[PDB]
Amino acid sequence: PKLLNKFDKTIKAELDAAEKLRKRGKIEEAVNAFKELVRKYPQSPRARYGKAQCEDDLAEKRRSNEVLRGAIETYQEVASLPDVPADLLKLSLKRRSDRQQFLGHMRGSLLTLQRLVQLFPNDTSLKNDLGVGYLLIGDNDNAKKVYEEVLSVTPNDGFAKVHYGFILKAQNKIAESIPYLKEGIESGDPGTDDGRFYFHLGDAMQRVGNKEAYKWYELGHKRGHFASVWQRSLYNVNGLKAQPWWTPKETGYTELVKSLERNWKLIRDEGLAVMDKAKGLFLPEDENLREKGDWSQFTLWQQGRRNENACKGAPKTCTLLEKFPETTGCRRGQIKYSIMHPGTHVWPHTGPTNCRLRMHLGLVIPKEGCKIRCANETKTWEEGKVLIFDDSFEHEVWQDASSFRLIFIVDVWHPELTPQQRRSLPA
Ligand SMILES: O=C(O)CCC(=O)C(=O)O
Repeated sequence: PKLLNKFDKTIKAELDAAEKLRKRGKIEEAVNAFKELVRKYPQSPRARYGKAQCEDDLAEKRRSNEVLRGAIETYQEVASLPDVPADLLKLSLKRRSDRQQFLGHMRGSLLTLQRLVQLFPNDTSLKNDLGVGYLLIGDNDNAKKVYEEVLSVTPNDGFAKVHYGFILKAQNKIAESIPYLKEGIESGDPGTDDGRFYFHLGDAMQRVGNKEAYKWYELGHKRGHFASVWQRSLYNVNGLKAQPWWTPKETGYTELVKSLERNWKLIRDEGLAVMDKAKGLFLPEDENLREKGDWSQFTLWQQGRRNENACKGAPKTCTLLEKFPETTGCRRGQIKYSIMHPGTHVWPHTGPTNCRLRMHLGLVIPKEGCKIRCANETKTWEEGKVLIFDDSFEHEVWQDASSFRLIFIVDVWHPELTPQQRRSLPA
């Protein structure tokens, strides 16, 4: 790196020393070092970069946002100093942009990336990063405009390609997006080996019915992005038994299964009564996972918090679940009624965590046409009986019956999580 300017050049013995007290883990000595040099050598750009770098790490150690803000201003100050090395300038502002992104000053970071591109119009790597600035604030139109400029000069930049495909996919151009995602990943370009882009590729493919997408999930696994080709949840705890379908006995939560099966008509009636007397408390489910049809849910507990307004509506049922904190205390689950109507298709998808099991109590199940697949096994519900699967495995759902299907969904902690784990995990 061209990081010693003439202005700064002639202090290297002193400059280098500050670098040693930092590199030795004595940033406190090191921070205070450079500061004097700012006093002593005020215009040195390298004297001001190091300052920022000291307090940047000083912020890492103290884990302090406020301190880090200090460093962000100081990285900037480098850029004001006159007669600065280009290599050094780039370094300080790139880091500023990133530390700003870290703290969530997304538009502030975008503003810095805008500068960096004015100052290095032939650095396509910075144009790439600018595109990310735009995505991070929601301006996909300008992000699209950026990757098109890159790709017009750099036809084969895979970073630009995978982001370009993301963007297309996000504008509902699913099929156009797939070759971009494939080519950008295949390039192995830096930044393309990202779990996010296998996810969107395989999704897109699944949504255009191309079978080749499991190949890509399987690769994401062998790259470490997915627990397996089927188990693709993000927030995971290692060493939890991973199987798609479970039985009551296998989970140990047999008392819960029994309360549910045995009082099932009561659970049904209180949901059926909400459909009648307050249809509005069923909200539509994920429009993103709903290919077509009518699919709605009525939540009682979300992430171990009882919706108090909802237990007024189905009171005995809430009373029943109070006896079972493996579910009501599942900070990584919900407890909800779910109604699917004819002509509904739920795209393949997985849940966010392997730290819960999903139980489904059948309440109103048409005698034909409702099925659910989890990994390679497809099954159907029975009124009054309970299914259990690990919704961190890809699952998919169809409603091709002639009347409505109502179920009751009940998340439990994954049975192998210990008490201290259940207490400590964030939701
Ligand atoms: O309501 C349903 O049948 C869909 C369930 C589902 O996709 C899920 O439980 O994660």
